[PDB]
Amino acid sequence: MRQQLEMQKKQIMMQILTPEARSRLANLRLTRPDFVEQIELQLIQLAQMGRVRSKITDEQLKELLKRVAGKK
Repeated sequence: MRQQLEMQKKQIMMQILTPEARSRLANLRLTRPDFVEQIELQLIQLAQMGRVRSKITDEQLKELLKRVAGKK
């Protein structure tokens, strides 16, 4: 029960997903709403996918932060 049952998560880790990436998004949710909203769209679609699409890593997410985050 569980663990072996499919488990759609580690599969992403093998493509470009880091424990920090997931925790990052949840972490940023309290910082900027912009990052999560846009990233979520691409993030939710990428991770939920099961072929060759994995959620963006904290590294790429960060760069995405500058992307999503307006100017200052």
